[PDB]
Amino acid sequence: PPRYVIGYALAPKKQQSFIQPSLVAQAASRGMDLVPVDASQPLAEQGPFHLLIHKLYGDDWRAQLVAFAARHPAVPIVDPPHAIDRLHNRISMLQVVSELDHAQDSTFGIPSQVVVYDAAALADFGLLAALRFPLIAKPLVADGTAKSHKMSLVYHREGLGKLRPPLVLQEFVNAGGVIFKVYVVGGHVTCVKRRSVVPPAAFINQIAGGLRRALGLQLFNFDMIRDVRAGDRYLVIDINYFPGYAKMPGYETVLTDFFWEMVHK
Amino acid sequence: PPRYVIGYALAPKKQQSFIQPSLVAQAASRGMDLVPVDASQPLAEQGPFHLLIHKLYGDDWRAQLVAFAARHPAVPIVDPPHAIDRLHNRISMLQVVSELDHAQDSTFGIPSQVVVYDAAALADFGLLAALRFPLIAKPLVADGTAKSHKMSLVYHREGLGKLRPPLVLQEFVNAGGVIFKVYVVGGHVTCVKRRSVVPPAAFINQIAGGLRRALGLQLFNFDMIRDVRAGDRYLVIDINYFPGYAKMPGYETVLTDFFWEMVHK
Ligand SMILES: [Cl-]
Ligand SMILES: [Cl-]
Repeated sequence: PPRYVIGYALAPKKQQSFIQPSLVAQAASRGMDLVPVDASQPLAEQGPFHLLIHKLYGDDWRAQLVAFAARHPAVPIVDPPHAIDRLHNRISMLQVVSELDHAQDSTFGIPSQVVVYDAAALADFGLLAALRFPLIAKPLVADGTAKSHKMSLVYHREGLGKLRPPLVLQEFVNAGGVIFKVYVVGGHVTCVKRRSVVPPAAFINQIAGGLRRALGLQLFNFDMIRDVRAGDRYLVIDINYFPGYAKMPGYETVLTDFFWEMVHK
Repeated sequence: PPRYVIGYALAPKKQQSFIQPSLVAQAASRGMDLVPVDASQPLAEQGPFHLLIHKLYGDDWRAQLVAFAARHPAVPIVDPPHAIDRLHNRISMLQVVSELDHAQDSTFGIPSQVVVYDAAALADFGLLAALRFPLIAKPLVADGTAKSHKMSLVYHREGLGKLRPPLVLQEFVNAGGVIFKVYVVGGHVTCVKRRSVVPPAAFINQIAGGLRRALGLQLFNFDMIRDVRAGDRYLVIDINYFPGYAKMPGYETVLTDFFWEMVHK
């Protein structure tokens, strides 16, 4: 029978966490060879691939991925670098979340955001003094490789001024102090609690489904909070591409099942 | 001597305004043939081009532009669809403006912004009631083809609620009521007043230069206001790709000189 190459272009820290012996074995056992993409050697040179999965951020990388995609159209890229660019600026990410609102008993919003570009505005922008604390403060442009590119919590206006713009802030007072981190692989969903009353599974699936159509992304997760004013309403606060699946257990089986689905696309 | 094809892929309304007999003649007179890209026929089929200029918005168009760019690397695209995607969401546009702050007597900022994604937030988001009027209210995602995608002015909170989210708001009280619309072609700058004390020409050029490096765009304009609190400080409030050059007079000469510069790149 035939064998399926899965190319993988990942940062070393991500290789260590994601490409684990248990993944490599299960995949190999089902006829799927996870093959590392030489970073020191153009993609178009590198061996034939039945699927390309990557999490690299460059105009350089982007360029090779586009060559390849026109060179090899039938070969799925997970995910296509167009789709991934939408999540890089923390305002654009929520724009794509806003696209599907058709999805019952529960409701989903995006929280309103404030973007502060310069230290001059952080001090002087009047609107900031009408903000409730705490605040989720994220830097505006993200990736997964640059350290500073994960969310943080601000209680005093003093603490806010000690931050490095550009940044995006949202209010965190309506959240009740709880965050659910939903993980998505194609049409599969996995969900986890976290402290800093669990949404109906059919609601999470509706949203996960929505985000997937809208995002055009196979591999992402999303954070939602309950709006505790109503007891039934939920907000999507973050969307990160290709998160730490290696955290949820049995990820190997989910990801191998997904790879199989992808190489019979 | 040799002749230079300039392909042009533009919406009909833009063709009418931009591709004028005076442009076609001057360009032809200098050996440069402006040739319309058949919208009903893939780019890769269409005749050889020494330069491609376009202002079309599609995943469809984007796809053909990328084929071409890998197919024909030495052929300049004005502008490359990566560079153009940065300006499409009105928060991402200011992120790219924030990149160069090295550019004396005068200073340039980005104004802080508020993004409201859902009607639910427009009504309920507390921070909005701490906003000064008037407001510049733009819809979040823009282009140049969809009508609703140009800025507007809000005086009452009533008027704000009658708007269609998603949208981005900035404060307009520090502006003194004046807007300068700077037009840029490669390394050339042209500037115009507008009512709704003129920045030093060396300041506008510094910014225009900065925006151009940062934006990676040959064809854009930017709106700046004076921050009237100081009498010397200026804010970049909008950046639109491939604006209405056909408005500034002698645009034909600027654009033909630029085309010549581009086909000797
Ligand atoms: Cl992982
Ligand atoms: Cl025009």
